[PDB]
Amino acid sequence: RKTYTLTDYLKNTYRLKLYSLRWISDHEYLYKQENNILVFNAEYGNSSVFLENSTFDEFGHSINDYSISPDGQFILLEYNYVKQWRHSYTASYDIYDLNKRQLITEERIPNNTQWVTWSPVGHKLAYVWNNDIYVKIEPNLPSYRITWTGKEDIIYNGITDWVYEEEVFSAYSALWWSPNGTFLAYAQFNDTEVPLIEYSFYSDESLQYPKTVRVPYPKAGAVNPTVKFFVVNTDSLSSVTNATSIQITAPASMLIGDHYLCDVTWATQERISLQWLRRIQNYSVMDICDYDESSGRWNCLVARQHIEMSTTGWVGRFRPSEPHFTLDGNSFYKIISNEEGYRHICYFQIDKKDCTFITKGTWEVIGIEALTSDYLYYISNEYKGMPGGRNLYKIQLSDYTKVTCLSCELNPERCQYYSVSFSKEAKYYQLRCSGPGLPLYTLHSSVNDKGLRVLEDNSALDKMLQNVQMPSKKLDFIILNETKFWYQMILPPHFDKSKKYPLLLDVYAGPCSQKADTVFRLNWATYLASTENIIVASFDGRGSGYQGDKIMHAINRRLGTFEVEDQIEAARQFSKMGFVDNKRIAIWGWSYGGYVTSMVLGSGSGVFKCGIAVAPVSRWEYYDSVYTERYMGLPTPEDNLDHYRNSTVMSRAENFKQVEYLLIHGTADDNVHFQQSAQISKALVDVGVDFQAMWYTDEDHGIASSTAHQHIYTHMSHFIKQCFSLP
Amino acid sequence: RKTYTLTDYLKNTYRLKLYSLRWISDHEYLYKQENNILVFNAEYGNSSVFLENSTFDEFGHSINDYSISPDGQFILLEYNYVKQWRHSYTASYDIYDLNKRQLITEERIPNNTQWVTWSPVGHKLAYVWNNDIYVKIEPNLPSYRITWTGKEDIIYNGITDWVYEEEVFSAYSALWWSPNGTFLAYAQFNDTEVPLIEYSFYSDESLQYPKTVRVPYPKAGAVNPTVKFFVVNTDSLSSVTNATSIQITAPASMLIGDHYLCDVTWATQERISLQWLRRIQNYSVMDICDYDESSGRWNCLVARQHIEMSTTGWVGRFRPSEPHFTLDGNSFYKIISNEEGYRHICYFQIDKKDCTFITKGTWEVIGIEALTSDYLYYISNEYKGMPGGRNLYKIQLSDYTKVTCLSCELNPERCQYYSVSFSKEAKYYQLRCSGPGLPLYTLHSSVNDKGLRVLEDNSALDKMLQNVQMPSKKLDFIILNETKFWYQMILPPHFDKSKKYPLLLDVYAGPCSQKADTVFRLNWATYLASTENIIVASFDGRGSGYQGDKIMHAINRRLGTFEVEDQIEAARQFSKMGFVDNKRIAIWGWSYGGYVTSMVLGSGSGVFKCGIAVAPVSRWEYYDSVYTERYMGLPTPEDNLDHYRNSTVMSRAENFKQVEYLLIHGTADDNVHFQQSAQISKALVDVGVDFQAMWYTDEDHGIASSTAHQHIYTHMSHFIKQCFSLP
Ligand SMILES: *[C@@H]1O[C@H](CO)[C@@H](O[C@@H]2O[C@H](CO)[C@@H](O)[C@H](O)[C@H]2NC(C)=O)[C@H](O)[C@H]1NC(C)=O
Ligand SMILES: *[C@@H]1O[C@H](CO)[C@@H](O[C@@H]2O[C@H](CO)[C@@H](O)[C@H](O)[C@H]2NC(C)=O)[C@H](O)[C@H]1NC(C)=O
Ligand SMILES: Cc1ccc(-c2c(CN)c(CC(C)C)nc(C)c2C(=O)O)cc1
Ligand SMILES: Cc1ccc(-c2c(CN)c(CC(C)C)nc(C)c2C(=O)O)cc1
Ligand SMILES: *[C@@H]1O[C@H](CO)[C@@H](O)[C@H](O)[C@H]1NC(C)=O
Ligand SMILES: *[C@@H]1O[C@H](CO)[C@@H](O)[C@H](O)[C@H]1NC(C)=O
Ligand SMILES: *[C@@H]1O[C@H](CO)[C@@H](O)[C@H](O)[C@H]1NC(C)=O
Ligand SMILES: *[C@@H]1O[C@H](CO)[C@@H](O)[C@H](O)[C@H]1NC(C)=O
Repeated sequence: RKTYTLTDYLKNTYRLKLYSLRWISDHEYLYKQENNILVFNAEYGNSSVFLENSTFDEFGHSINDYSISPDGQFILLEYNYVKQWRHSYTASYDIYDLNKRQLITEERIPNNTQWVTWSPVGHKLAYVWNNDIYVKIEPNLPSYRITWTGKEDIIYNGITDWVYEEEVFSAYSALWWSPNGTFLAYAQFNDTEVPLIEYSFYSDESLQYPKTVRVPYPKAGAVNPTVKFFVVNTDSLSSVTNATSIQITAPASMLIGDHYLCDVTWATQERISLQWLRRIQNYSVMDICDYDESSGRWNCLVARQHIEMSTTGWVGRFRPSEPHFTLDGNSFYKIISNEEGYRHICYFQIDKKDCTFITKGTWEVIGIEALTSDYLYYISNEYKGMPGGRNLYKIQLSDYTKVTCLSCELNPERCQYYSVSFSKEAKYYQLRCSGPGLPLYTLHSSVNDKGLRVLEDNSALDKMLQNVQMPSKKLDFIILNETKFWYQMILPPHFDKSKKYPLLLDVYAGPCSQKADTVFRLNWATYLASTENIIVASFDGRGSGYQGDKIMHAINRRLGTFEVEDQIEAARQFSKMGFVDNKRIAIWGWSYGGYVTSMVLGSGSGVFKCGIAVAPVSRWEYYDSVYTERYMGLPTPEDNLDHYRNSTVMSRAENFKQVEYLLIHGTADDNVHFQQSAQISKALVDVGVDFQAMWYTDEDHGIASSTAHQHIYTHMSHFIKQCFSLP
Repeated sequence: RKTYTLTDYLKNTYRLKLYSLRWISDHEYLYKQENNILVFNAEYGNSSVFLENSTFDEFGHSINDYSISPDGQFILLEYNYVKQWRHSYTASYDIYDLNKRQLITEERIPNNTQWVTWSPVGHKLAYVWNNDIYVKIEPNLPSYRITWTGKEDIIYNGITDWVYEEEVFSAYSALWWSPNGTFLAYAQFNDTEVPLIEYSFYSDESLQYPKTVRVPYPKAGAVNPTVKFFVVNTDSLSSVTNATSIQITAPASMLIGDHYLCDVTWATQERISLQWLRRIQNYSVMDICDYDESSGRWNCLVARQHIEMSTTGWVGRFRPSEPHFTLDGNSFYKIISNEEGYRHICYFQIDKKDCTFITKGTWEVIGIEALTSDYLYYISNEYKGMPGGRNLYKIQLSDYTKVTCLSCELNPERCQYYSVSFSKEAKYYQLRCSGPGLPLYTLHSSVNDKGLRVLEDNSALDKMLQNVQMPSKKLDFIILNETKFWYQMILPPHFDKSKKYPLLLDVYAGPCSQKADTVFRLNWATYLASTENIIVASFDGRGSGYQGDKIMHAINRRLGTFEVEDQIEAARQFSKMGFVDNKRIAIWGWSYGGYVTSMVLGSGSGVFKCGIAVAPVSRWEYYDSVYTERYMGLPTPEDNLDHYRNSTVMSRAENFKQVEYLLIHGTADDNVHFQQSAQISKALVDVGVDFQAMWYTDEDHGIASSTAHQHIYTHMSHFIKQCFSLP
């Protein structure tokens, strides 16, 4: 009879089995068994082996990822993985012919390649190297040289810079092929005047002098990257003339000032859609641009432009959403907030100024997952009115009121969080279920939506978790000015409502965040509840997502206000329930959570004994322009400087005398710079408040190193245990 | 009923009075009584007015410092002080005609000036601005520019670079006037190929992007600054034809490569002495150079050369000793290591190389303080064979056996640590007594060694310390391996040795250090004994100074060995004394003391429960060449690399699992770089040992900001109380 220990969490004793497959046709997907990678047939299942691992063991180098070509002829191996930022990395690449049975040696892909992608059909390659774009019409051929202007830290061709990577595209890649892989669309970013963030990287103890890393990084109000857009034709590449890309200029109302490229989506072989966002991110335009054969140019007609804007806030959850065109390319679906401020699927005609909505209600559509000619498939939180649940729906295109829930009723107790993966023409789908019970992976046919087999139900984990004393998750709401607000609690085993438990408040609370859901987790909180008998709770107040614009846009231009006040009020609500020890309530968070934590601790509320802030923001002038300005506008006297000034944690320094505070930050944090914490510490020293700090040499925003990760949770555990007088 | 508290220490409740005087001649001096400046006399006794704050009230700026021309016709005012390194700073200056107290309005000295000085007689002015040397013959006349090669962070004319400032000269100036003010000697430094240490500077929270500070700084082994030495004739300075500076080169045996200028000392109006130290600091040379009148040149004869070398260690305490010259210039005295390790005064004939010792015995002369044609005055630790005492000895130059202690018998019980300040021809002298009693300042006639008067006796401070329960101070020795090793103890008031006290070991242990002496102090240790009833102890083990080369050279090429061992053995010996709590012994230290504390905590000896390291060295390769190499040699396969690698705190990480460790470091430490501590924390993370940490944003090696100084000492108090379970 024993608990889920810290060493359990940290060491990964109770492992969570996944089921990762890559569709490659309408009928088949690839998946790993004994490392020997196989292929399954969705119809019956004569799942014969595809690529035995007695192939690449004494190939010479460590395999990291691979990529099968669409036509199925060439596996693209990947080694020398060297991570950059959250998405970016560099690596070495070699190709392996299946039909010739061997690996290619001439016209090899350079070391230090920045990104690689196959065409969507066939086997063409496109790769970025040294900031320039290259294309290989055949793997064994010499590449064609698409761009000549790439320059380390200044001109990026076909890859994003820091801020486009982290904030706009969530990808290092910036190449998009057309469907039949004829045209290659790419973006080029210019960082010329984007000031640099500089910081030290101490490296191995063998490095005598520290290295100063320098990254183009626009802090709020700074000069932003500019952006241009190009399309080249890959079927007519010459070796005796430089291939000439065609520029598609942003629409007029974008060129009038600073703007971003926020979406690229091909609709047909000869039609592409670009979405642009103004720097003041409440106005955005979609351009449909058609290819003209008799000139070789692209034409975005004025009348095909669609405008999406917001008077209450910004546009989209984080950016405008992506269109989903019909086969013929004359219409699209995309999620937009309606008149009521709730996000729903709207159906657009290229020619018309106005769309008709095909979903509605006090819930939101999370995403469009597949569009056939008979049915639209989407994910929502409609079921049981739980904004923290996810389910698969299909809309009958011939009568959109006829909607079906595919996943709702499959396993009601076990499963209320779902995501889907469709076959190439959506004839089959894999259903992934992430809680409340053990995760569950299942396969299904689109014909009857009949369940075919269980892929992975984590019975392995179940069978050995039975004799661990597990905490229960409770998920509920409280009320506030006639509005529902949701929370979750990880409750210790044998929870007794007549005992006063100490309480940790797990906060993130950034705009569109959601901490109160039905996902099952084995994390630090599990340890605190299982081992230490600490109620760890999380709460979604104002600014939180997936419940409508009224709640989401409540912190518009006013960060460090309602989302902070609301965490404090949540605590008062939790004391008022009488199973909480008033004398032992704490708060912690990472990233935006670190900022809210810090603001709550400096609030003078008196509700919180102590807290921990990991890589927090300290004032918004220190964070990147694209995120920050979305919610804060510009930091100038003409826009929002006053509130930038009023929302710093530094200005609350004196009130840290009222709490025990632990501040942790990594030194190699490229994202929220160590600066932010340096300024916190300095302000606390200046008003004479005592507190604890911990820096993590060379660690980044996730402090993800194995040893660093273990060290930090061990440090926070000790701090909380001593904060709560735990033995 | 009350004790000396942490606030008493931080807010300076009980101040030590000083009698800081400066001699203007051989009869009179100055003193800051009130804050108005007064002239004083010792001749007939009287003392009149001279200056005040309202002489320079409507001035505007607050005066940081002043300086009278030797003749007393001019006063130089120092304001706009901006500190740089340990001695270097920049400032703005104004000159008054001290006769008329009116400012010299035109041809003013430039802002941002890096050093300024009067000639030894008359009123000549030499200053350095933008790394170039300037001379003002009459304060209202235009300057003459001496050098034209000054370039920031690259060529330094008349001022030191980082390492010459910290380690060689302990000064910013590299300018030296001749006794009558005709010649201005100076040094030029070239840091062209010297690598930069780089680190972030965060500044006020207004600074959106942190600043990167770049300092030329040779770590152990790196390329060093080169040097040149010049003299220029400040009388024949024209106005139409650039000044020509005569170069005195280093002797041959130095130019074989990599050497330093470590002493510059004039002998007459036309004779100057230079001392050069090979980069391997066990071989030094002295060159004596005569000005050739029918040439304008300086000639240094090979016969006149003398050589200071050491077969068992380096030469000097931290540098070759300075020479004091008899009036004719044909004779000089300088302290060197005698035949059997002890440091004593040697008498030199300029022409021949066989010197002869005027003192001997198992004690050391600390410094030669005054020279007349009659006697020679010096300070030493002979009295009662106490390494940690200082007294003033006078030796008869005609008969070396007839020596007299001028300070020994004055106040035996109160006063065992003297320093002296002579008048410009040694007819009068001040005695500073720094302990063991309350400091006492007394003026004497040297002509008959009669005590004239008590200047300051600290009877004010004596008065209030009777209302306070003050700690006692024990100074004694222990015999280890038939050798006397000295220690000091700060013992709680009402100390009773049938109790078991917790004991903090206060450590520095650096080469030639002394933490065991007769000096009275009011510091953190005073509070710990007085209030927290903690014994604070220090111990001078192998490597400490002022007890003979045997003891001091004991760790040559062997940092992190015997000085680490001996601190551990000190604790054992203290616990074996029977009034220490074995379960509660802590260790702490700053800078080199930080390094030792850490090595001791890493040693696995099990004696220490916990410890604090502040700005420690973590491995010797990171620290500056001049200091490190002297003790370690080069970190190369053919010299002493093995020991460099054997003596890092990183390698001892595993052993910190036995102790509570607090590691503190300022992020703007130009001296001991944050790196060193970043490598400590990373090592400890990587083996998985928990520890406390604290950075100080923008503090240097001193962590000397008012607020930070308060913050750190408060933080360290909490750590020690808690480690000791003090309530
Ligand atoms: C990247 O953008 C910069 C502007 O920030 C461009 O640099 C300018 O180039 C024009 C050429 O007409 C010059 O007149 C300017 O002097 C340049 N400005 C600066 C500040 O350098 C540059 O054209 C862009 N680079 C590319 C290849 O698109
Ligand atoms: C400082 O020293 C550097 C060498 O470390 C000197 O630089 C050289 O100067 C010569 C003569 O002008 C050049 O031809 C070399 O190419 C330079 N080498 C390097 C590495 O820069 C410099 O001249 C010195 N300055 C002074 C005033 O002494
Ligand atoms: C101050 C701060 C710092 C980081 C983030 C963040 C962002 C945005 N940079 C994004 C990209 C979004 C597109 C999801 N992801 C994550 C996981 C995080 C996060 O680690 O929380 C948000 C705020
Ligand atoms: C690792 C380290 C760091 C600094 C020092 C130091 C030195 C030498 N740089 C000197 C210059 C000497 C002439 C005394 N002074 C002092 C006060 C200190 C010190 O702060 O203790 C010695 C070792
Ligand atoms: C890449 O690196 C490997 C090993 O360093 C080398 O053999 C290969 O030729 C390189 N390829 C290219 C094209 O740079
Ligand atoms: C393509 O353009 C680059 C840069 O303008 C030029 O140097 C090169 O000659 C061109 N390539 C060929 C082979 O035509
Ligand atoms: C020093 O600088 C200030 C401010 O720029 C200026 O007004 C003053 O005249 C300067 N003084 C000298 C000595 O040049
Ligand atoms: C002195 O020499 C410098 C630098 O070599 C030169 O620029 C200048 O012309 C000379 N100055 C005068 C005042 O003659």
